[PDB]
Amino acid sequence: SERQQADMEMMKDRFAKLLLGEDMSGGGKGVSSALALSNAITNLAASIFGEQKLQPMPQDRQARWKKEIDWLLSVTDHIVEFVPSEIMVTRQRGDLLMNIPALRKLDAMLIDTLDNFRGHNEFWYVLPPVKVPPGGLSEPSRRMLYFQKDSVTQVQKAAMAINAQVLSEMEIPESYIDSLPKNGRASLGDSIYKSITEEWFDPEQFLAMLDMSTEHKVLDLKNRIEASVVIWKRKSLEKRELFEERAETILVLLKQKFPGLPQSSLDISKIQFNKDVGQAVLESYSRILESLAYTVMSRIEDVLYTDTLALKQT
Amino acid sequence: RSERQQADMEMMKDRFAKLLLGEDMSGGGKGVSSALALSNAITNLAASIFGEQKLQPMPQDRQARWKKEIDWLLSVTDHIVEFVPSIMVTRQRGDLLMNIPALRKLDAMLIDTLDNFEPSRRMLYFQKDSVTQVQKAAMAINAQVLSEMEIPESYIDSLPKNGRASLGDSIYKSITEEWFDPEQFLAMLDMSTEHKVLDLKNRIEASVVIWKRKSLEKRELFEERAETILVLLKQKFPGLPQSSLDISKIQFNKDVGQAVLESYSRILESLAYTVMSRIEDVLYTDT
Repeated sequence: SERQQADMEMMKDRFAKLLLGEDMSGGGKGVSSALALSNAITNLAASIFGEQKLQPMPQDRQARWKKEIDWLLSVTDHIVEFVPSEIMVTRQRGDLLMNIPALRKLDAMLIDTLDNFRGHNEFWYVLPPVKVPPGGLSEPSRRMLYFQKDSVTQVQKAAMAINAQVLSEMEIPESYIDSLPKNGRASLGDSIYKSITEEWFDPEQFLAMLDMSTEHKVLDLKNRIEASVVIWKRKSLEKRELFEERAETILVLLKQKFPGLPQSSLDISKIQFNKDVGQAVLESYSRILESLAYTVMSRIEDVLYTDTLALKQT
Repeated sequence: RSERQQADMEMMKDRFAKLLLGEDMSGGGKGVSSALALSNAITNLAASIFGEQKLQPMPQDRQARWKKEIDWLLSVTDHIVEFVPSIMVTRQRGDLLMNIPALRKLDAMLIDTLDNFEPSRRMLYFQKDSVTQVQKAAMAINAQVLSEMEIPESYIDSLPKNGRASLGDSIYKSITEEWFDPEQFLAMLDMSTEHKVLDLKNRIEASVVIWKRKSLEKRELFEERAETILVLLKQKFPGLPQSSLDISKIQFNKDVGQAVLESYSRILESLAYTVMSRIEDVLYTDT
């Protein structure tokens, strides 16, 4: 009963913070339910997985993750539209009907991968540098890590696609719009603008000419590009349509080249303003799974690389 | 117990999860505040459990649902908290600390009164007394919480030019009289229908807001007289529906604690009133 009351109280605790909009003073100076849920999902990931060293994830930790995510996603079971079939039947909303199970499957793939850290990990830490045995890893460990890396590579890519898709369906706040420069030229700057409006264009060649050396330089570029697209989409026609398309092409290259880039000013604006509870759960859950899969991928990459140095050293 | 513990955890998740949508099941957040959603859910739970209410015990199955679902609707208030000296401590907010326990008590007395169904007459008399205690105690809490809730701008924008315009010339002339007795005031008016009583309350509550937002001595007297009349109406007509200022405050309130307090106290007042009224029928049918 005590362990039982404690369980009920835990659920009550979680749903109260949500219903309060995070405002524990009571008087709803809080956030919307949609933002509360968005925040809760990202908070839970930070609590379960932390900053992520590659480490064992014991079964009890997998259990907290599973149930707490269950609680947070369960609202989506109640998000409904009516569809013809002659009758009108209630059906889960079309943007969640397959997306939610698709996300839960990526989640399970990720956990199943992290579960394989329960064995003998031959690497250790002293970002903390990772080391492997002087001879390098044993072959069974090397093969496990490659498989694990393949698995999280898959999750990262599928969750990034779901994330990008949901953000594309979320409304742009008037607050973002009023902040926009007057011009695509004004948001890009004169040098970048000239390049993107060139008669002949290769987005790979466009980016090689740029200083992309820091995470902050890339995010800056992304922010200017996204602004210019909003500016152009609201505004020659043939030619506006071309620059828009080239911009969207660069935005797609950035996601591939830089999967761990922070969220853009537009992303954050959409999230803060969004009142749609389904999209909030979609956006936050996909982002969380993409981000964890990316971090795990990179960390495994760190170990396999230093293993490559050791086999050359030995 | 394992499967029985699983079933309740699931049922409670469902109700909570549903409330996050603020009654907008399309999921677009088109939706009401969590405070109003919680207010309504308490209202609709009571109507489902009790409906219109003869004088019998509540079925065991309904008692258990009532208990369970009110436990869950109230639980949010456990987390409404403030910093106070005692060292500093974190404590349940002062308007909830004693009031929520007090209301749960009144709830239990109500259910007990119904459980207890010619010194038939003496029993029945006993029952009216303790349900009368409940009606008045719940009403005091309800009235107190409403006095602490913010008046919406929409209500203010709706207001007449002044207190005379709001009351009508005849009622304004009576309330501003040089001597005044509220009992005698009311005795001259046509109080023969619910709308007539309700329209009076609404007109009087509007004058109070008009006067308070604006001789100073005179307006303060008039305001005070208005208030004594509203106290008399509460006691003469315990079954009176909510005023438009009441309804406006509820629709607009974002405070979760006050929402739960107002709604729970309100359903307990009216439940109490109905059981009182239903006992009065048998006692009159007796006479």
